[PDB]
Amino acid sequence: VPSWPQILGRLTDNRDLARGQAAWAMDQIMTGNARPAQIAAFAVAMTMKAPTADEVGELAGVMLSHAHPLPADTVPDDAVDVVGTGGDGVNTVNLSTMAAIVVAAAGVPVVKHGNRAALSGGADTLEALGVRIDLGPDLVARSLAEVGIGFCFAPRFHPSYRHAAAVRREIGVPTVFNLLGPLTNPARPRAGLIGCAFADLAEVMAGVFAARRSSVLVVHGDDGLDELTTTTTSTIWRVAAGSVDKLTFDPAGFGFARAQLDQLAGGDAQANAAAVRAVLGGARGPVRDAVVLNAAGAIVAHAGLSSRAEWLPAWEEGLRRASAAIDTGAAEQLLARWVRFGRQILE
Amino acid sequence: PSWPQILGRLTDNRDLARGQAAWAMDQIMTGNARPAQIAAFAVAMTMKAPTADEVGELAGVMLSHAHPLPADTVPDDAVDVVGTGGDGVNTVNLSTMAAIVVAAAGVPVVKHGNRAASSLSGGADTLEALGVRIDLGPDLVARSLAEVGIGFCFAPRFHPSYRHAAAVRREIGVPTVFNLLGPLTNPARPRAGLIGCAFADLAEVMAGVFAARRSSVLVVHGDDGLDELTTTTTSTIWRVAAGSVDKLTFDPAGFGFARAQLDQLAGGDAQANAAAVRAVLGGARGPVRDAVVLNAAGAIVAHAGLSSRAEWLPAWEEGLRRASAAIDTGAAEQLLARWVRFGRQI
Ligand SMILES: O=P(O)(O)OC[C@H]1O[C@H](OP(=O)(O)OP(=O)(O)O)[C@H](O)[C@@H]1O
Ligand SMILES: O=P(O)(O)OC[C@H]1O[C@H](OP(=O)(O)OP(=O)(O)O)[C@H](O)[C@@H]1O
Ligand SMILES: Nc1c(F)cccc1C(=O)O
Ligand SMILES: Nc1c(F)cccc1C(=O)O
Ligand SMILES: [Mg+2]
Ligand SMILES: [Mg+2]
Ligand SMILES: [Mg+2]
Ligand SMILES: [Mg+2]
Repeated sequence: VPSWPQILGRLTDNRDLARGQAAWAMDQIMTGNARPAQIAAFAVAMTMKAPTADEVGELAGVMLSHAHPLPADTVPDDAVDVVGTGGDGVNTVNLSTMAAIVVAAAGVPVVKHGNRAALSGGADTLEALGVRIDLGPDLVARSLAEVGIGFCFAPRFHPSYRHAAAVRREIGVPTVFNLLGPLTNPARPRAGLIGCAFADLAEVMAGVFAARRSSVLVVHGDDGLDELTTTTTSTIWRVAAGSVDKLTFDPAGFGFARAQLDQLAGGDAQANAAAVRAVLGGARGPVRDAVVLNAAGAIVAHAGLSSRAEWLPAWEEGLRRASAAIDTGAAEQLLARWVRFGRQILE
Repeated sequence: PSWPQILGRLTDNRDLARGQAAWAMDQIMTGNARPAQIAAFAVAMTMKAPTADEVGELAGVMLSHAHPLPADTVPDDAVDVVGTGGDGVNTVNLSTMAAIVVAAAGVPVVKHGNRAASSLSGGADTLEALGVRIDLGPDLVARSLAEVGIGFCFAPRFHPSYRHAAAVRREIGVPTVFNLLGPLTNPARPRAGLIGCAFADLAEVMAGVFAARRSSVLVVHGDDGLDELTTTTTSTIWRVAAGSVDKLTFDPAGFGFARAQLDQLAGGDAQANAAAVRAVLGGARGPVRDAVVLNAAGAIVAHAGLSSRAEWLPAWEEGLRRASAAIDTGAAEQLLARWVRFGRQI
């Protein structure tokens, strides 16, 4: 007998939902049948109760069922995502976006799910670099084939999420909905480096990826970043073979100096675009270090699709590959090809 | 102050800073809060567990927007008999019947009330079915009180600015902190009350709110879940007076009441619950009468806590004698007839 009073009452009683209940709520939300008050009540109550992997998997699966897919056979079986929840409140340079370009230039297909900022988000910085972010399925697929990277603009691919997105903006507070972006990449890559700004939810995210048998590293810098940080240690939930394994990660062990958080600070889209250019041009410093680290992490997750290689050697090769992709010019070249691809669409 | 700040604080499981609940409630009451913001606030405050101070801000803000009764029309010793509802049992209208009995005993009653939310017939629905006019404005409620000894303030008529919150309450269905506010926002502001709370955890908070007012109240929760003094088992009573609270366990067997079953108090539609009122006021004996008498006496005890040095036990004994006598002498039946007549001569 599924209804808002039943489901909200259950959450306010601090109980886990029965199977199917989160799915019912999400189909109400995605069909436009949930009133803004019902959407908001649900988002908040799920959050304060503490969502489970099963519940979030129901939310994400329903949401994915409403998303526009890419055309059949256009996403390589070994594509990776590099993306985070955002909401770390630190306003850094676009680490996930830089790492994605490096990863793709290392020869790993990247299909990025992303969006604007909620100063300058991945999407905004890409636009300032000349990249066309609002392409439909056919052209993302083409971009992926021809350039080795594509970008799925969330509003383009998840039109039915617009009711939920407006509630999110109205209430402001982070909720369980902040987890859905990384879990609803419409290209469904099976590997990724996934940042989570909320330490208490990284494990849940990992659990959802583990139920899908994805090869993923869910990461949270112990300084609060939804990225692998160089300012201190990070916690990594390693997902492979459908099991989650919690780990502490210290970059110092690979020879990385401790950086300060303000060394990674970003600005507007133009500032962040120049930061991307600096790093791809091979400039040394904390930003490159951070990009290389996150790129290596994605490469490590990609490796887990076809092996269970030892952790430390996987990382060493990951960092080497990331570093080479920059220093051979491959990463700077890939960004140029990507811009060129978007400019060809007109004719 | 902002919604992101206040909501973040609540989702972090922190009590709000002084003034923040008031800011939120005033946004809600002025129509400046989006329905999503109203719902988030209501749910987050509920799951955090509201404090007495926070609820006092909510109710106090809500009262600042209400229509008052005209000056000098509510006696100093008027009493309310009302609860949160939401007890899920769909009993007969015990508070409403108790209110009639209390007025018939000679205690001024200004009842706050509203239609049913989850039950089949709320107090207002039942009063309407009895022929009492529930839709009177401040002036005529004050007249009812002077001329009949009882008045009824219908929440939608006295709290028009609460309409945005009320609608969100309906849309989400789940009980929230807002369900506490009815009993705390009687627009006539009576200083005494028998106030039922269906939520064991929140009764204490409601008592706290009354403690900070100039009030003599019994906040009551039946240990079977009723938002009334129950006859099926003990009740917890938060006795409020002089700015403090005395929590105690109350057992009506001490006054010779037989233990009843919950099903014996079950109500039906407005016509059914109206028939139950007429039966009780006509002298019919049984579990329902017993519960009405018990709650009427509770109200009379709260009233005595205003200007009477009577101690707890003697007060109860007197309250029970008065409540029973109001029924048996026909006074309560007569008062209801008078209340209906009053309404028809307008
Ligand atoms: O505005 P916020 O809520 O803080 O989120 C900042 C960014 O983090 C996420 O992107 P992603 O990880 O793809 O991009 P980035 O790390 O390259 O910025 C999100 O889609 C935003 O672009
Ligand atoms: O439908 P529910 O949410 O359970 O509410 C039942 C009733 O409880 C409250 O009234 P009150 O204590 O005045 O009425 P009573 O005579 O029914 O006790 C409320 O105003 C409802 O009328
Ligand atoms: N942010 C959005 C999204 F992620 C999906 C669909 C719509 C929106 C939106 O802001 O309208
Ligand atoms: N229940 C209401 C109330 F208590 C105040 C204002 C409006 C309503 C309503 O039911 O719409
Ligand atoms: Mg990121
Ligand atoms: Mg980030
Ligand atoms: Mg009642
Ligand atoms: Mg009741």
